[PDB]
Amino acid sequence: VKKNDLFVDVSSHNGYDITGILEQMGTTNTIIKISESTTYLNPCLSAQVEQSNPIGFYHFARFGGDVAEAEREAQFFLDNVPMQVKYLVLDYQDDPSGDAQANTNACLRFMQMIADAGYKPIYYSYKPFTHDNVDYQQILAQFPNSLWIAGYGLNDGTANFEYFPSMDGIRWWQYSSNPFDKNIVLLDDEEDDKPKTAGTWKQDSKGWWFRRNNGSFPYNKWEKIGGVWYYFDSKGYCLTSEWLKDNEKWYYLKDNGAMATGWVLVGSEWYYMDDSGAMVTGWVKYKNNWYYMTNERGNMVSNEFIKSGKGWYFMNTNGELADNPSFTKEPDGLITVA
Repeated sequence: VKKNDLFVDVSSHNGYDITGILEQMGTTNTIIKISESTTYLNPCLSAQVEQSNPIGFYHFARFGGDVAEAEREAQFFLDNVPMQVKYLVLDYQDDPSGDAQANTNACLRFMQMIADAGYKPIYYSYKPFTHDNVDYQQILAQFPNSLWIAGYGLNDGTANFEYFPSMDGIRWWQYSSNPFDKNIVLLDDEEDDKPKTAGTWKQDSKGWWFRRNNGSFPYNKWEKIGGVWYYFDSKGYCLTSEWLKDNEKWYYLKDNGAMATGWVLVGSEWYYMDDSGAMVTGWVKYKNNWYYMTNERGNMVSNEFIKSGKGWYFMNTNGELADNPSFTKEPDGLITVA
């Protein structure tokens, strides 16, 4: 998954049919509960897996500050993972011991067992619980960017960045439980596959071209090189800092030639590209600010509305803000956080 992707988490609380909540959310990405303690299994696991695309599984911790109990819980969890996924989650939100270091050590032992078994461990909780009951900096020191943090705000079912939990190392954010658990991704998945560059980049007077191993070079085409998409013009030079229209969609090649995905700064304006590089039009939010972007006839426009107080103010061409808010009721557009 990538920045701003969505996923839902489920347990027996969601039943044997989750197709409705997946349709409502607009994704099949799930993290599904397997286990709790050393004896309880979510009986909906098989049904929930069949109906979705799991990106991970979770375990509801009951071990408190007991490291030996933590090892047993982790093994029970591991023994019941039904399919390969990148992530296994430690859900630590109840029954803490009175000793925060013991709780931390137990969580680290659990997460280490996950890592040793060949998965990426994740620590899930909410902010005040973590602050009172563990030392999360010790968790991050052993497992970087491993947090999945819940913070729902007013819990109205949308992601409201004003209530974004402020913690280091957050990978995912559970932004609502209304009416089911909703999540948004803050960091792309780590890529542990070092891409290969099948040739050598050459710079001449005109620009950069790519000499493939066979001595040829890409021209009039997209080509992926060392994991990154580039577009090469008719003479074999990769485009840099340029808009490109391909099959009725708009792409932006960055100053280093790489195809932009996600938010990209073009001059002084912000545009948003999906994960396939294609520009997204209409309303898109970044953190607290709203943008209405269009590309009618290749006229690229990014209308910026800066939040201040309970209003959003249009920023004019001179960088000047309206005296009074343009709107106070937010548009129902695409919400991003990274």
